[PDB]
Amino acid sequence: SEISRQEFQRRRQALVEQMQPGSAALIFAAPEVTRSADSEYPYRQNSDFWYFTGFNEPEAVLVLIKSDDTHNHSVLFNRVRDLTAEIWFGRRLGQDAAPEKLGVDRALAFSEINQQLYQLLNGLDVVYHAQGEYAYADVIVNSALEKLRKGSRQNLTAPATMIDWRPVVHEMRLFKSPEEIAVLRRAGEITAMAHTRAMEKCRPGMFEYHLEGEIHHEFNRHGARYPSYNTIVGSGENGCILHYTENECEMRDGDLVLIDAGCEYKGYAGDITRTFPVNGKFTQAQREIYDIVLESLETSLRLYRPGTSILEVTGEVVRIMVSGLVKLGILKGDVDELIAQNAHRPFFMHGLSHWLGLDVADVGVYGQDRSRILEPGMVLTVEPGLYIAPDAEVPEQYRGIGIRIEDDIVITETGNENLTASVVKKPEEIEALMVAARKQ
Amino acid sequence: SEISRQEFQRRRQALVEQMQPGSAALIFAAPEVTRSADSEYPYRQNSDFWYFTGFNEPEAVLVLIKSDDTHNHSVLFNRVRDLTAEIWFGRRLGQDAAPEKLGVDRALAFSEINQQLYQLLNGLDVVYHAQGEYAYADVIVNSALEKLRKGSRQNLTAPATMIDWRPVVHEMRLFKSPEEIAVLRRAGEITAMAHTRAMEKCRPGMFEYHLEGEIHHEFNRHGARYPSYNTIVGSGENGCILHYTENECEMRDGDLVLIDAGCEYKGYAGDITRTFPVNGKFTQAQREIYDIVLESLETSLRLYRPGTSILEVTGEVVRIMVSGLVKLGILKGDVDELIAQNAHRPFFMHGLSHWLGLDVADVGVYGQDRSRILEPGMVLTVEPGLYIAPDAEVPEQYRGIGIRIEDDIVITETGNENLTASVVKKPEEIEALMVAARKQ
Amino acid sequence: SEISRQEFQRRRQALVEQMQPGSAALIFAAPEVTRSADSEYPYRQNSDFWYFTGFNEPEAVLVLIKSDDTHNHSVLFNRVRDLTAEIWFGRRLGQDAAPEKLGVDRALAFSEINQQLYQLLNGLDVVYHAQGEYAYADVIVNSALEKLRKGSRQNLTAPATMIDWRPVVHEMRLFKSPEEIAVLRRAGEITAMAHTRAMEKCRPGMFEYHLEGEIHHEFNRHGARYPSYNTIVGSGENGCILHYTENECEMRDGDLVLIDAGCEYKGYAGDITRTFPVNGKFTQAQREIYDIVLESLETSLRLYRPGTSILEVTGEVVRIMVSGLVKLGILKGDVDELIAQNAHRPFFMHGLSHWLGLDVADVGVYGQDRSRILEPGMVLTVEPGLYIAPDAEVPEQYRGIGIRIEDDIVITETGNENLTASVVKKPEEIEALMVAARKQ
Amino acid sequence: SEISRQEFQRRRQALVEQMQPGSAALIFAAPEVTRSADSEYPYRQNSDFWYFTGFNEPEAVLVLIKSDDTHNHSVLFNRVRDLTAEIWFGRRLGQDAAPEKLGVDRALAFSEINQQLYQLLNGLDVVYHAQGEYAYADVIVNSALEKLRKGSRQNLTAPATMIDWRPVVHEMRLFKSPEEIAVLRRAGEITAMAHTRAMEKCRPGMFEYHLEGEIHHEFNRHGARYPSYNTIVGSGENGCILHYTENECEMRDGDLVLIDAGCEYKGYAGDITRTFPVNGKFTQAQREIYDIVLESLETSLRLYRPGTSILEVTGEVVRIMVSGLVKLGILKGDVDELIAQNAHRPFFMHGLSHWLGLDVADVGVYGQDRSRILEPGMVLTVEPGLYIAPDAEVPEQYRGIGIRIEDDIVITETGNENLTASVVKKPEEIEALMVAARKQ
Ligand SMILES: [Cl-]
Ligand SMILES: [Cl-]
Ligand SMILES: [Cl-]
Ligand SMILES: [Cl-]
Ligand SMILES: [Mn+2]
Ligand SMILES: [Mn+2]
Ligand SMILES: [Mn+2]
Ligand SMILES: [Mn+2]
Ligand SMILES: [Mn+2]
Ligand SMILES: [Mn+2]
Ligand SMILES: [Mn+2]
Ligand SMILES: [Mn+2]
Repeated sequence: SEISRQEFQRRRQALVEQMQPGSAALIFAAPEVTRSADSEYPYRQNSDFWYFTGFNEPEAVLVLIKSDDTHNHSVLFNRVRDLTAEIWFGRRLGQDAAPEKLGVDRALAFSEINQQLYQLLNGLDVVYHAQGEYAYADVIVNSALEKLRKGSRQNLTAPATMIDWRPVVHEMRLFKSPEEIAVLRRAGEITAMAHTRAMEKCRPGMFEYHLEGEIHHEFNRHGARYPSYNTIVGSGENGCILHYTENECEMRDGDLVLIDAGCEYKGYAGDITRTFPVNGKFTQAQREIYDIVLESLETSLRLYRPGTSILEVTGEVVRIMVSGLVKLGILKGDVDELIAQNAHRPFFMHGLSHWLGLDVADVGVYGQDRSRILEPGMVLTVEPGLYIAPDAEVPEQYRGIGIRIEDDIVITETGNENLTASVVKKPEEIEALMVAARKQ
Repeated sequence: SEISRQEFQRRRQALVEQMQPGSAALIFAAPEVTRSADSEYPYRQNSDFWYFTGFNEPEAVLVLIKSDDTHNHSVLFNRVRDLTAEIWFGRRLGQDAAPEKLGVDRALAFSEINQQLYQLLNGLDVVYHAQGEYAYADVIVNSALEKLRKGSRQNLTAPATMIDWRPVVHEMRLFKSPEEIAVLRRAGEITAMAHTRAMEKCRPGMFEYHLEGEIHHEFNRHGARYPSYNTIVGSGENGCILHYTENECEMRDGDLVLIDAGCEYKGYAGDITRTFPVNGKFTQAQREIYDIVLESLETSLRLYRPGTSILEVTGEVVRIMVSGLVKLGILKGDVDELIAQNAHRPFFMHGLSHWLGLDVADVGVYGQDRSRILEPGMVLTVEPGLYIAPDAEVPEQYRGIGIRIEDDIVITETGNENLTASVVKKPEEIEALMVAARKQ
Repeated sequence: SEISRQEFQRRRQALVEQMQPGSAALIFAAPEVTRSADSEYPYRQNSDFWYFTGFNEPEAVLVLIKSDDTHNHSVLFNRVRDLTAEIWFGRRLGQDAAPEKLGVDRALAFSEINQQLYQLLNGLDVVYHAQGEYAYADVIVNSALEKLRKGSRQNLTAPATMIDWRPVVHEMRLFKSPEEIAVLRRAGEITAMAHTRAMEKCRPGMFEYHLEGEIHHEFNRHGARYPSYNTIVGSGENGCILHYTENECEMRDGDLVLIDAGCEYKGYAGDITRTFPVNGKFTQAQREIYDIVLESLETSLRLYRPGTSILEVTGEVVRIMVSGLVKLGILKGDVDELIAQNAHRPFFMHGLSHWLGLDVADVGVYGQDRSRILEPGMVLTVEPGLYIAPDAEVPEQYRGIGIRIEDDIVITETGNENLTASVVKKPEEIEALMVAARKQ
Repeated sequence: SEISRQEFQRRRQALVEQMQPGSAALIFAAPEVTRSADSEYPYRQNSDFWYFTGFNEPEAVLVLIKSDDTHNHSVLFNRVRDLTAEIWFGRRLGQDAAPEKLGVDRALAFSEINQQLYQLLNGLDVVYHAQGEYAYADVIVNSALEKLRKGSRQNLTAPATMIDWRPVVHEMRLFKSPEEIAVLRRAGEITAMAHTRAMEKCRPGMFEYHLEGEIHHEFNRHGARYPSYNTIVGSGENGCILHYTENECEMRDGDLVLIDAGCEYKGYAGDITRTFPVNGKFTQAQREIYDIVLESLETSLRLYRPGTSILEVTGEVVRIMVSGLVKLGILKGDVDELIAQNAHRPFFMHGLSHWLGLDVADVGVYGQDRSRILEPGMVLTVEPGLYIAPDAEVPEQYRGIGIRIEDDIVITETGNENLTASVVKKPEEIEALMVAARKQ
């Protein structure tokens, strides 16, 4: 599953539909990024630029011109064909091939952007520009507008109105097409296979980074070359650090390991967390905490649907957590009073859910306290956790346990679809999986 | 093998030895780098900062103060301990533990750098600063000097002399310690194992990126989490693109595949290229080009020693290449005249060798045309190649063949040591390896 | 005559009337400007900021908030009262006194602008900001918007729309109130007195700068402390340089002197040019050129009225000039053909008229080729000139003559009012004035 | 008196003498400065650039190249001749005429600076650059060094050492040549004539700015077109504000007026303060304060000589002030104890002396607490004052009196020469001068 040229075109048209007549929208590619000295990190296109193009080159700018309510057209600035640069560094789309390949009306050399952009903006009323997104983009836009402002003797005029297109575009991204959902479904499947693999490979004495290796290899084999975020493999006390990415420790017999890892497939993020015993068997204490987190996730999966909210479902999770922690003696007091005091917060200190898409922590308005009413097409994670610090004032057997369990879902007309349920999470199923692997 | 605290300390002392009395050297950590939106790329420390610290955090600055010819001391600015930031994002060394851990005299919070740096520079004659390396560093240094310049009424004075320490430090890095050579030897071994694996796994129908996956997994399993540069897997015509990193094509029965890949192990780069038949058997045409590149490499490995140069060895390679290309009818004319015309350049268009170390294309002065006389302790690659474009005006059977073969060596008292000879390169040995793998 | 608090308030209200509901307009003061080292030039307030405040301090920002269509209010950020800074550098208005003094609703310390501005913009739909006017202003505005964009978890939201208020405000400035016209009338009178003085003082052997001295002294004595632009005193060949401000030469018996000088009175510019003989008597050649320029000015003054344009009146001037130059043998050919060839341009190379107000070359849209139809309330200069270079291919007696004659006018319902006719320009009147002065 | 080409050349050579072999010094002109919109302030050349050139254009850079200990040469970058730009804006020196006019070896177009500067710096060991003086200069220098650093394949090398030339040049400026002293002597005479004029013109009912007008006119008539700093005319309570420049008040019968004003003559500053009765007669209270300030100045003028210091002479002044204030009941207690408590500071809160030269507050190292030992050739002001605030807790008759009296001196072998004693300061002489003027 992928996103095709015609869909990128529909998206451009949908933006144009929302634009004022006599306007242009400017969407800039990501800069290349230094890793060390003359070596660069593998290129990652800006998500918004990608959303409108599927074009994976730097030094590119998409310009959507809405001349009036019936007439509009698109211009791409992109790197020129150049035999020598291409022999050295890779093929470039160039100007001749871009209109057919991408479905844009015209293509111009990026080297000419300062000579040409002001001409495209001249006489327009509105420019849509994500001011502050990139310095290099701001320089180009500001220079063009300055030429126009100062060019009255050449009969030039600048658009006086600049609108940030990010709110409009991010609202677009928040609601996935069926094609996007298909891509995300595949990202979920790939990511789940990687997590299953990690559980089947994990043995005491392996390093945390070994599981990262297994996961990344599995992503790659299905054509997801890169993770969507830096893989977290937190064993023992490291599981209590939320974005632990050092992954440097030897995994101990008797500890849990928390793996938060997700692929990037055709630009879209998977995002799964599973926590499991390094030795394949939960201790009683580990199981007692695990059961609370799992009940939290299972209840959330039953509840998530159009018409509820992240805030509302979070309330149910908080009650499950406080109730369970009281039962174990980690919290003490009346459940309702403890809920009113947000007494869970030392142990569950992050959000239950974030949007998911071209970014793992995806764009889109949540509403105050994530109260926005859910609707079909929204894609989000569900990631309850409990983290009991090594020095927590709690019964000793619970100290140093960090557990999170995370699935990716899409809101549907009738509830939700779980994209990541193909990797097990019931503790008996985790144990069975690991027992079977450990016998081989 | 690794680099220890005491070696980082020796390096600091060696720099101090070269500094003027009444001076301070300022060495800044790399900034964190955005991948997309709120996600960052895995952190890569600045090589020079790493060279003097082995410290893998951002927002850190090493200050070496040489008060006079006998008295000197070190101050580290680094991120403070903070419970909440650490629960979220990972452990921090902090100020209390840094002096013992890193072997620095004093540690201060990075948040206080603007309040403290000018006080350390006050009254000194010279500041050593890599101006232009990082914007954030320049801002900090310029602000401190400005406070001093403008602070005469507070009895403050700025050092009037600013010296770029990069030439001195890069000359240090150019000559490896035995401990560095041991690390590089391990990087070579790890990298060679990965290349052997790629040859043993490669089958027609696999994608180029599948071999990247095998390689990266092998790096990881030996504790080299990241590659030292973006992996190149160029099959068929893609082999004729030097830094081809798309790795997106299905590998065809009958094509060669060129793999240029290297691990990063304790900060140090491996860097190997092997080219081999996708189907395990060189065609006659492929073998004829391969033999010339291999002879070029083998001769270079015999010749590299103290007292010669990259330029001198390159001359021998150019003769081998021109001679071989004349024999095959790719070039036509007198060998000596063709050499004088640099007639090889359409087919071998890059350098034979680069320095290797904390950066894959390592720091250090080459001399004009890479004429610098080689000495023991220098580490460099040897990477002849021939690239015959799909549309080259040559006998048709050679079109679309890209071959490079690359080893990493260290110059010794008696010649050189090859760090990467544990992955095969003789064509009969490549074929034997692949035949054996293909039977399993 | 001056501009009062109530008028500044009317202007603010007129801007608010044009703003969208749910918006704020930000108007920034001019920065102080270095002359040399620690000395600054005399402060000149930004014209737009002045237009809305009459407030002559730096580090000030006017914020007009239009909450909805009935409710609006104003906030001034300005420098705090500070005993020590004031003993040293001068009195400051401060926050307590500003609301009554300026007629703003609230005043806050400029030192708090970053802590407060984002709070004022939070939740608004539109921000009006002159992007690119001042770097320091852009930094403040961009920082506020960034805080809002990134502050969703604190329930903050940025206005997505930024509108340049300069076109609206400049259109306001283009049409003067009766009170503005009274101020400009006084500026014209002061400026005319200065020019009369220069003619009465001028003698061969005086330096060009001596006339500058007389002029500036006259401005000062009427309470116009500063000129509105750098005074031009171009004698002989220097008269052929349009913005000659060196004023360094000894004025020669037999040369003309061209003086272009204007006061700044309560923020408003006078702008007069007179050219006259250094020795009090035009030569025949000087008179012949002078007569053409004077006829050009006199005709323009008869013609300027509502319903014509600068372009239209310029056409009449071009015919007068070409006709006169043909008569003298400076141009050769058919007048209509010469007009069609713009043959006047080597000798009259600048515009006939510019707008006049808070800036000497005042703000406001001219239309293509200055074709905008004139309306009552517009204020403009009328400044024909002829400049015959020392090496021009013309009858020798005309070489090195530079003549311009410039008056300031206001368009009225019935034509125009000349604000600067109280300094003579008829050649016989110039000669009479100078003869009378030279006898004293 | 002026500074000639040969002296500018001697200065360049004196700098070169102090430079390391294999180095270049870069001295940049001041940028033009906006007053409002398209109008600029009158150009003021950077003092250091002026010191080495006497060249009054922007977009100019002096480059002094010291190839080795015997060979050196100079290159000027400056604006090209351009007929059209010159007709519009003024004559330019250009490249052809600059070598002879300025005594530099070569001149190049400023438009070519980026193409040429790196070529001049290539292979040098040291660059002398005033980092942070001007943004535009830093951009040019940083760009050149970056080209060199990155140009090893083009056999380019950057100087690794950057030295701020300001300390060396400012030490040069601190010691005046006889020719500089002659210019400063004339500046003192011009400035004194202006102050005499102000005293002779002052009448109750005139505005403070009227005296500014008289002063500026007098500067101009002697060929000092501009003041060296913004003129201060502080009458009554305004005299208690140190840099009062509003000069907006009507001068009252019975008040003092303090005038601090100085011309700029051939780049050099005069700097005189005189305080006198608006009505020509000191009141008893005014005289009592005046006498203390005058005794302070007269004693300072007797004492200033080689071998003492500003700090030492200040001690004598503090004793005079404390003694006098005790006598009048403004201070109460033991004189020595009051001195130890710095009890004078509420009334005399500024320094007695600053260096004087191309800047009014001239460059040069003062030493801690201005303790540097004075030597012949140093030029400084002597400016005791007493300022009794309107609300001071002192006998009522002294409230609102601000008095300063300031002369400019040059340290000589035998003491000092007073450059400004030609304007009176003894109270009986002030009264006589004013009485005589008031009778006319
Ligand atoms: Cl391009
Ligand atoms: Cl910190
Ligand atoms: Cl403030
Ligand atoms: Cl130029
Ligand atoms: Mn998540
Ligand atoms: Mn996650
Ligand atoms: Mn290599
Ligand atoms: Mn390589
Ligand atoms: Mn004008
Ligand atoms: Mn004018
Ligand atoms: Mn002074
Ligand atoms: Mn003074």
